[PDB]
Amino acid sequence: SLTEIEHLVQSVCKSYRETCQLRLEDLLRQRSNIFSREEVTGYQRKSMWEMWERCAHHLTEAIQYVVEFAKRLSGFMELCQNDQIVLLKAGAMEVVLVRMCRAYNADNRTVFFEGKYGGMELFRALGCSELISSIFDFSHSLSALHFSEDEIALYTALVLINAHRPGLQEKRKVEQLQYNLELAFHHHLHKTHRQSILAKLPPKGKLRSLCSQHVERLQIFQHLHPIVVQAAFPPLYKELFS
Ligand SMILES: O=C(O)c1ccc(OCc2c(-c3c(Cl)cccc3C(F)(F)F)noc2-c2cc[nH]c2)cc1F
Repeated sequence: SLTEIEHLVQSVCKSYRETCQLRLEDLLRQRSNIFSREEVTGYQRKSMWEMWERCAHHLTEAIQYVVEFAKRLSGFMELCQNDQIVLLKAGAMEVVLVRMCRAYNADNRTVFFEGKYGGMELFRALGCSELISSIFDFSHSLSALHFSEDEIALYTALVLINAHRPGLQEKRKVEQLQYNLELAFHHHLHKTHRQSILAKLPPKGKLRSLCSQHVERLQIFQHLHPIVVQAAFPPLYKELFS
């Protein structure tokens, strides 16, 4: 079923186009739009907890777009609800972190944040400099690959659809979706002469560890200073919030 695989590609890429938040062309064109030193100081002088509220709300929105991404993947809504939640709990923030590389400019080590590009020093008030450095470093590694939009879409589909996540109830059903996505990704890389990126993808455990550290810090902040969430997915919200 060759066209089936070429189908799944178009459908992962449609889901991705509909949920990617900002077009790559817009992110690239704005690269010259950089926060001034005056604007940087304004962010650095904000309360920890206001910077936390702003960042938490951008991240909640990013997670919701990833959930919509998964929901639009052919086969995902046919998984049982338990397995949908297991997969999204384990992988949605991993996908958010990967998606960040599109908004990262390796030339000056800046990220697109609230309308302009700024470096790590923008986030000083959060007092999380080690975690922020790890996020910038990771985006720097991914940015060297020059990910195309379909590569990010297919790669992040596989971040989510991982039959190894503990707690799955219909593991063979997740495996079938995983195998088809893997074939789609590998067929696409062969067609575009891009198989060389396979050896350059983040090693096993590196995205897991960064995401673990990230979510753990978000949980600490939410314990100290809870944000109000525009909750759209009750079964998933209930797994992350208490
Ligand atoms: O709309 C919803 O129903 C809905 C459900 C869950 C959700 O979870 C976000 C989330 C967060 C997070 C964020 Cl983004 C900001 C502040 C605090 C937290 C934390 F840590 F307290 F949970 N961290 O990890 C995840 C996650 C989700 C899937 N895997 C990981 C967000 C939603 F909008």
